[PDB]
Amino acid sequence: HMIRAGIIGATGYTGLELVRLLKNHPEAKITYLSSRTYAGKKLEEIFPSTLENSILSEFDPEKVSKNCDVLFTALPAGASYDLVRELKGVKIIDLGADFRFDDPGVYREWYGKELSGYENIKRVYGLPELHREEIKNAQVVGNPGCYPTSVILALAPALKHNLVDPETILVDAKSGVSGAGRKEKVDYLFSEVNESLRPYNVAKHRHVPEMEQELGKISGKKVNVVFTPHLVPMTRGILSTIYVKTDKSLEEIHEAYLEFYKNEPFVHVLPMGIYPSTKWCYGSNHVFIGMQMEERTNTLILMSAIDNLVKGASGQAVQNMNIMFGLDETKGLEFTPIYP
Amino acid sequence: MIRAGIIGATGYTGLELVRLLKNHPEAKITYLSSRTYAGKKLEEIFPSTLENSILSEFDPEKVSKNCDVLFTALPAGASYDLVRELKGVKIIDLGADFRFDDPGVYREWYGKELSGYENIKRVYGLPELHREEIKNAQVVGNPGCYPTSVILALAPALKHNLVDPETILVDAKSGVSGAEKVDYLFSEVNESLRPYNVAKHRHVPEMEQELGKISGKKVNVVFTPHLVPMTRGILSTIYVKTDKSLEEIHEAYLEFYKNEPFVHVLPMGIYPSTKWCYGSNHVFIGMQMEERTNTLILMSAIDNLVKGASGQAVQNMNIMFGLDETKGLEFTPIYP
Amino acid sequence: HMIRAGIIGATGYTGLELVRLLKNHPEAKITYLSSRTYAGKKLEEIFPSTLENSILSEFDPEKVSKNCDVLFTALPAGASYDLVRELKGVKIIDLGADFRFDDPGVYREWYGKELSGYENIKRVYGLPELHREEIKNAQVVGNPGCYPTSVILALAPALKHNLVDPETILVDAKSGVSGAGRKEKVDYLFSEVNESLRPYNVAKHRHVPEMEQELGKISGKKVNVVFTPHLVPMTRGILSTIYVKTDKSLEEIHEAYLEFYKNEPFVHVLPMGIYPSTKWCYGSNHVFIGMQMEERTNTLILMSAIDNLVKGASGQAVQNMNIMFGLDETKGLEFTPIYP
Amino acid sequence: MIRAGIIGATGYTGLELVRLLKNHPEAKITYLSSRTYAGKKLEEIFPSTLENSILSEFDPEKVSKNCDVLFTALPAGASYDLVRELKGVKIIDLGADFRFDDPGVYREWYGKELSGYENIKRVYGLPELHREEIKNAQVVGNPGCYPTSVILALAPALKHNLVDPETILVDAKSGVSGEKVDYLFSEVNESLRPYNVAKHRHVPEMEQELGKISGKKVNVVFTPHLVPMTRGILSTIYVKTDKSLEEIHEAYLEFYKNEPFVHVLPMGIYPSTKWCYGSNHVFIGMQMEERTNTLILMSAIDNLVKGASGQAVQNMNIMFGLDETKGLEFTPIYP
Repeated sequence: HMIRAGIIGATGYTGLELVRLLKNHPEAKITYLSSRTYAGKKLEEIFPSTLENSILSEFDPEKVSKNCDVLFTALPAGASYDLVRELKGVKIIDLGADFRFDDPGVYREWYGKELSGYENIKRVYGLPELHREEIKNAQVVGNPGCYPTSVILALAPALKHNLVDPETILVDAKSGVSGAGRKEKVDYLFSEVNESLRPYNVAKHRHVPEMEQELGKISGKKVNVVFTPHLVPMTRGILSTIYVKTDKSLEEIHEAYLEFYKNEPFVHVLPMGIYPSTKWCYGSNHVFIGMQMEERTNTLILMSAIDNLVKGASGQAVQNMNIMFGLDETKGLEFTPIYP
Repeated sequence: MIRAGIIGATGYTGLELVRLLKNHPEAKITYLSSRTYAGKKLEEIFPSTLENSILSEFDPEKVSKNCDVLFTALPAGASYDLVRELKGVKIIDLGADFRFDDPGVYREWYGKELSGYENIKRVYGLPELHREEIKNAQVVGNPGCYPTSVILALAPALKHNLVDPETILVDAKSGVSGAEKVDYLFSEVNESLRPYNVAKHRHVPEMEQELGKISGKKVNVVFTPHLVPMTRGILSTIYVKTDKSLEEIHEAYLEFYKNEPFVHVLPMGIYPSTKWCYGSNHVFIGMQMEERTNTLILMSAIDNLVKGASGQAVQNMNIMFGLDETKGLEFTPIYP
Repeated sequence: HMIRAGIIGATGYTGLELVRLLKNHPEAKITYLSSRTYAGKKLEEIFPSTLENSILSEFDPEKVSKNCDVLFTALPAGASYDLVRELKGVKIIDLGADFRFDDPGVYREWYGKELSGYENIKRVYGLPELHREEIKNAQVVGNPGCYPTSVILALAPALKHNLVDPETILVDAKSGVSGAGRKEKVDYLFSEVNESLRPYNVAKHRHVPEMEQELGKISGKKVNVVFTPHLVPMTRGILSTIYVKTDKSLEEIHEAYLEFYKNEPFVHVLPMGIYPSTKWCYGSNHVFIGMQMEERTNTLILMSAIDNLVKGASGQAVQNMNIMFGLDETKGLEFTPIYP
Repeated sequence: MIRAGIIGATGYTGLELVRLLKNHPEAKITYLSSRTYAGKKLEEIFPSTLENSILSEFDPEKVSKNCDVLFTALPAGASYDLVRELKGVKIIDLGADFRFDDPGVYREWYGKELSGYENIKRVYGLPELHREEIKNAQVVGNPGCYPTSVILALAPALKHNLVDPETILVDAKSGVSGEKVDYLFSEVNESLRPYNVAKHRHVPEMEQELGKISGKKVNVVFTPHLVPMTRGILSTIYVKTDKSLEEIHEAYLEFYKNEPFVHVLPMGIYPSTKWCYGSNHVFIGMQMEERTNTLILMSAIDNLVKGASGQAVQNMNIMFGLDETKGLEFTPIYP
C-alpha cells in the first residue's frame, strides 16, 4: 500500500521539491495538491518542469482527510497551525515554524501568533539524526529550518560529548537565494542579487531561538548563538561556518564525529583539512562536514554544507515521512548529488 | 543486472553516467577507468558522486571480463582504437567515432581514417528516431548535444513535409559544460555571452546527416553556437520557411511525440526555459510564426549533460538490453 | 556653461547610470532629480552605491523649467509625451519610445497611446552614428531602444552600401536581465532567472517596428525583421546575431565595415574570424562587431555587442546631450570597459 | 604628466591599472610588459582594453629611461629583485615583497629571505592609516585585498579602545578574482567553499597593522571563502566590546568623516559587495549581539580596485603630491 500524500502550497519551491521527491518515491503517491493562487490549473501549466498533470485543488479539509494519510504544509507562518485543527486521521509534516518549538511562548515572541491548545498536540522537531525515536510515534512534525539543520548537524557530536565550550557559539552562515524563503520584493530581483553578497538580519533572525533550543537540549546548558546570515548569488546551498572554543585536539574531535555519524547515511564527515563545497550536495539529502583548528586561540572551525531545499526542507520532510510510516529512512532519498 | 563499465569516469559525462547508473534498478557499475586519476576512489576526486570504487587504468581484458556494456568518453578516435581490442561487450560511445554513416565525413571533420568501418555494426543513438535499429546494434554512436536538440526540434516538420528543408538556420545557446583552458575559467566566462565556431562546427554535418534522412531531401544547416554563463542546458532557436499554419504544425508535433516519454511539446504561446530540463532526460519544444515572412521558429531545450549526453547513453543501453526505455530515467527535472 | 541636467525617474537603472555618467562628466551637472516611488528620500538612501545625497523631488514643471537646460526622462509609455507639452526652454532626451517614431500611427499601434500634435514636435531618433547631423539642432530626442542600437549599428554599412539583400533580416538577440529594469514581477526574481536561458516575446516585440523604420530609411527599401530575443542569466550586455543573404564576399564586407567605422570612437570592427564577447563592453559606451559567412547558402552572419544600460541607454543619452549642446561627443564617455 | 610603467600588464590587476591610468588626467602609460604575451598588442589579448600598444619584454634600462613610477604585478620575490637594480623610480608593488616591517615574517610565510631589506625606504600602502609616511616613501608595498577590508573595518574601534583587541575573528568572502582545474567556471559556478582555513598569508599582514592601531597585541582568526561571483570582498568581523553600538557608530562616523573612499552606513544597514563595483569606495556596517556583547563589523570592497589597483593609484597620487582622489572620482557601476 502506497502512502497517500497531500501537499498544501504546492507551487512554492519547497512544494515543487516535494512533488519531485514524492513522484520518485517507490512507496508513496501524491493524492492531493492545493494552491490558492493557481487553484484550477494543472501544476505543469504553472511549472512545466514538474511534469505533473494533477489539477491544483482549492483547500478543503474533508477532502484532505478522505484522500490523505500524511499532509505536507508549506504556508505562511501560522496558517498550518489553523488548518491542521480541522483534519481527521492525517499525519502532519509542516515545513514552516508552527510546530518547531517546544515552548509555544518562544514561537509567539518570534512569530507573533499564539498557539492556543499546543499542550494537546503531540509534536516533535523533525531532525531525524537527533529525534528519530520520537518522530516514529509523532502525529505532527515541525520540519526544521534550513540554517538550524546545517548548524545542529555541525555541532551535535561536539555538544553531546562535551568536547567544546558551548556557552557562546559563533555562526557565520552563507545561503543561496532560495534559502531566504518566499520573497518576491525588489531586493530579490536577479539584477539586485546577481554578482553581490550581503549580510542580512544580523543577530536577530527567527532561526536563532530554534538553533538554541536544539543545541541547549544536546548540551544540557544554555547556548547563546551569535548568528550572521549572508545572501550568496547562487540559487541553492548553505555553508555554515561555526566557531567555538575547545580544549580538545582536532584528532579526538574528528574521531568523535566519525563515531557519531558512522551509521547515518546522510551525513558525511570529511577527512581533516578537507572543506566542503555547497554544490557537493546539489539536489540531494546529503550533508558534508569538515573541520579545522586554529591552534593559537584553541578555536574549532566546523563547516557544514547542505542543499537548503532538500536536506534543509523537502528532503528532510520526506525523511520524516519515512520514519513516521516505518519505512527504510532512505526510501525515495537514495540518489546522489548532481554535479557539476 | 547489466554489468556496465565507464571509460573516462572523471569527465562530466562520466560523473552523470555514474549518478544515473547507481540509481538504475536493472544495472550496476562493474568497471570505471580514468587516465588522470587512476588508483584513487572516484569520490576522492569528486565527493558529490559518493562512489567508493577505485578508478582503474584501462585494461581491455578486465573490461571484456567484467562488463556487458561499456560507455566510452575519450578524445576523438580513441574509442575507435580501443573497441578493436574488445570482444562481446556492447559499446555506447559518447564521442563522434561511430556517429557518421559515411566515415569519409568523419575523416573530413575529425581528421582520422576509420579503417574497416563498414564491418562495424554501428548506429546513431537517437532513440526517438532509430530505436528499432539500436535494439540490434553492437556499437552505438551517441549523438552530440546540439544535434540532439536540433533533430528533435525539427523531426516532425521534416517527416511530414511541413517546412522547406532546403535552408535551415540554427542559432544555439549552451551552458559552459557543453562547449579547461584559460578561456573556460570562471572569471573569463562569468557575466558574458559570446558566439564561437560560427558556421564551422563539427556537429553541422552530423545534423545534416540525420535531418536529410528524415526529410528525404537535402538539408543545409547554417549553425551559430553561443557560450552562455551558466553551467548547463541548451536552447536551439531554429528558423525555417513554411507554407503551413502554426496550428497545423503544432498538431503535427503533438501527434509525433504523443507516445514519446522524454519529449514534451509545449502549449502554443509558451517558450522553453533551459532550466526546465535540469538534471533530467526530458526535452521541451515550443514554436512561433513570423507571419509576414512565413518563418517558423522552433525552440528546443535540453540538459546538455543528460539528454544531450549521458541520459541518452543510458536510454540507448535500455534499448540494447530489452529494458523499458525509461528505466533509470523516470525522474523529473530539478527546479529552481 | 556647465550644462544643467535634470533626471525624471532617477531611481530606475537607467536613471542610476545617468547619475554615474553625469557626476563624472566635466561639462555637465545634476540640478534636478525626481522619483514617483521614492520622492522625499535621498538617492543614496535607496541606492547607497550612487553616493548621491540629493533629495529626490516630486516632479514639478516649474522647477524643471527653472533649474535645467536639459531633461532626461525615464517614465512609463506615454508619460514623457504628456509632460513635454507643459515645458518650455528645456531640451529633452527621452529614454522611452514617445519620440522614437517618424510615424505616430506606428507608435500608437504598438504602444497604444495616441500622440496628438506630433507633427508640430521637431524630434529626432538619437542614434549618433546615423543622425548626429540632425541631433545637433533637435529640441527633443527619442533615445533609441537597446536592441535597435545593437542591430542598426551592426547593419548600417551593409545597408548603406547595398552589400546585402535587406528584404528579410533575421535577428536572434540575447540580453542580460537589466533590460527588464527594476520591476518586481516574479519572472525577474533571482531564483527564476538564474542558471536558465529563455526566448521571450518571439516575433512580437515593440522594438521590431523601430528597427524596421531605421533600417528601411538607410536601405531605401522595405525591411521585414524576424526578431527573437532571449533573456540570459547575466546582469548586463546585449549580443545581437543577425542573418542576411548577400552576393558579396566576406572580405569585401569586412573592408566596407572597417572603412565605415574608421573614425567612430565607440564602434569597433573586430578582426576577421573574431567574435564579440558582451562583457568586452561592460560599463562603457563601446560597441564590438564581428562577422562570418556561411558559404553554401550565401548567409552573412553579423554579431554586435553593447552594454544595454550604457550605449543601449544612458550613455547614448549623454552622447546625444553632448551633440545637442555642441560638446566633444566623447565627453564624459572616454572610459574603457571594465574587465573582468 | 606622470610616466607610469606596468610590469605584468596581462593580469587582472594590470588590466585595471591600464583602465585607471588611461583615465587619469595627470598620468600616462609609457611602459607595458608581460612575461606571457610580450610581442603582442594588449588588445589582441584583451580586446576590451582598447589598447593597441605592444607588450614589452621587461628591460630595466628602458624602464629607468621612460618612467617616474613603476607598478609591479609579478610572482612573489620577483621585485624586490629588479627594484634594487633600478634608481630614480618610485615603486608600487602589488605583491607582498614590501608590505612587511619584519622581513623574517615574510620569509617564513613567503619562503624567501629578503637580504638588504633594512635600508630600503618601504612603507605599507594603506593611505587611510599611512599617507604621511607614504608621502615620502620611494617604495610602497601595496596591501593585499583581504587586509585592506579588515583593517578599514577595525581602525576606529582599535584606535579608540572600543573593543577587546585580544581576540578578533574574521570570516571573509571573496569573488573568484580575489588558474587550475578548480578555478574553472563549471567547478566554481553555483558553489561556495572555504579555503586555506586558519592558514593564510594575509593573517600576519593584518596582525601587523591592527596591533599598531590598538597599541596592544591582536590575535586574528581568519577564514576565507570563495563566492561564485567575479569580484567583491565582504569581511564579517566579530570582536567582544563593553561599549554601546551607538557609541561605536559615532566613533566610526568621526574617524572616517574626511576620508573620501570610506563610507559608514546608517545603523541597521549592511553593505552589499556590488555597491563598490569597479570603484575605490568602501562600505562599513555593524551590529551588536547584546546578550554576548559581540560587535559584528562588516566591510565591503572591490578586490580589484580598492583591494588592488585603485589603492595603488591612490598611493601614486600621494607619492606625487596629487589630490588623493585624482583618477579615482568615479562612482560604482550599478547594477
